[PDB]
Amino acid sequence: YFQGMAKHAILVIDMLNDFVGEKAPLRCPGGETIIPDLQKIFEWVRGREGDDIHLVHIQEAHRKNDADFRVRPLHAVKGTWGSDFIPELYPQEDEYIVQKRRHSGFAHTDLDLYLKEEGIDTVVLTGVWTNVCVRSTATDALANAYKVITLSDGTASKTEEMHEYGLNDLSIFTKVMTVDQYIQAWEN
Amino acid sequence: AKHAILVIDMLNDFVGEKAPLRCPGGETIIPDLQKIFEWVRGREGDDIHLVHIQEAHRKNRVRPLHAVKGTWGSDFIPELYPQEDEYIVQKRRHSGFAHTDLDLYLKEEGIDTVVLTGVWTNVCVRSTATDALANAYKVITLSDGTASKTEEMHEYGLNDLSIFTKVMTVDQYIQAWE
Amino acid sequence: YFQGMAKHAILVIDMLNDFVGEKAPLRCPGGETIIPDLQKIFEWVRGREGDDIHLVHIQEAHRKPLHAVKGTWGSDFIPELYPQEDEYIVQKRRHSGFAHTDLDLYLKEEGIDTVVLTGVWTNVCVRSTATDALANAYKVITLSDGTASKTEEMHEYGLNDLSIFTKVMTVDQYIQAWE
Ligand SMILES: [N+]
Ligand SMILES: [N+]
Ligand SMILES: [N+]
Ligand code: NA
Ligand code: NA
Repeated sequence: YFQGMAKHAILVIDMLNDFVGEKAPLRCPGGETIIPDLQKIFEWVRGREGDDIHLVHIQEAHRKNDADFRVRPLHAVKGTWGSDFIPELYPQEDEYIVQKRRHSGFAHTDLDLYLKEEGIDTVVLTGVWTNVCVRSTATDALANAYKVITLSDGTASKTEEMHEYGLNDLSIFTKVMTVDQYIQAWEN
Repeated sequence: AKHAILVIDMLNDFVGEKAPLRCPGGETIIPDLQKIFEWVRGREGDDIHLVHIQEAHRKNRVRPLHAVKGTWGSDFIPELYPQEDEYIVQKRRHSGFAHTDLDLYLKEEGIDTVVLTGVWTNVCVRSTATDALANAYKVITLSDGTASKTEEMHEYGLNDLSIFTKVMTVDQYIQAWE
Repeated sequence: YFQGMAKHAILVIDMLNDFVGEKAPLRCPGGETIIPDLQKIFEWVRGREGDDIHLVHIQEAHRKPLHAVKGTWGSDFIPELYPQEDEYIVQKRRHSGFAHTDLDLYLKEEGIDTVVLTGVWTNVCVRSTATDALANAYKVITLSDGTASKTEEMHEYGLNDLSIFTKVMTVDQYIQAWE
């Protein structure tokens, strides 16, 4: 996990205008709570010498569909504000961005390809919701022969109950650790 | 309307008293699945297919946490054994879809809905369900057709599945085909 | 193929500024020759009542050996064949329109059973898309005068390979079959 020529990708899953924040139209209540921890990890990674760690930003970007009775769908639509990353956790110029239309960051995307190209062996999961899109991305990373780390305080769900049971499922096949621990692990 | 019922990991390694990697829930559902098998097998026409999915890892001081290809542990339990017309998929990862020909079979057969049974609810069943949806299938989860290591896992497992899946009992599903 | 329940997608492969035109930096000489036929097809489809046929536009969009980088002018579709508002656009980083993209899903969602191929190069990116479409159990039509390659000889042998696994037709023939 940490030694050797280990190369890691931190995936940030759906920290978007639609979902995150008190005023969010599609608000996931858990998300606001993880922002400072995420900011902290962003700063640390950006600070770091070299690139043994990559930040990858994943956004739900559903296709615009005019053939719908409601004024807006209950998901983030591509090209909109809601789809866009929150200013607090906005991507920086060199950072890869992935758009997805299904739960997993992998599904029908170029994430696996990015990961292969960059020689990445471990994915580390952050974002919302821990029990849905986060877990799905993890399952998929595992299925694609990546190692997986879930950051327990880097993830959140609609409810604290969901988050905890999500962590439980994640613990079965991923390594679960806090943000501080992950950082300390690299300090070695 | 055409359906595929996916039966996931009802295998020697996993189900039964003497299974080495016992999932206790699996024994509980066997009668329900048996019901489903007979009903489908006896049904008129091919509106519903039975697809059997078996974990089959590669061989070879490693913790034996998975069913291995060609071993007894990998094989289906007799109670729920496949009949010759029924498609079988071996998988090396959690999902029935991952690195498999499952999607192609569903496309081939013009199946538009998948119905989920087997074990574990929150793991391999969930993963298969997520992939089906990702591939634009409609998804049904059979609540008394699925099980997990613990009842709590199953229960929260259903909770997640209910988010993007239609959850119903076995009788309701059969009943709904009338 | 044109039978009643059929829904079709026409895939337009790589008709981009970098590739098409006398002065394109990565010119494929063939590409300029098919522009009028494709325009005829675009007009016809856009014209048609109903939703039996979709136009899907596919662009190479490599990330930052000369190739078309995403977000550049060169990567953009030529004006002659520019996408209209409701027409799906797929960006790719490898030869096939399928590979690491959301094309299959789009096709799945819309209930399309057949893909019809256009664009360049016949023997490279077009063929690969065609091969993947078949692999994903779509029927495939190739349009012989709706496709082109760097050289005529390449185009011809590409059509030959394509004839092995696809139904090859002219643009006019394809339009007629829907009438
Ligand atoms: N979508
Ligand atoms: N395996
Ligand atoms: N690329
Ligand atoms: Na999953
Ligand atoms: Na090919």
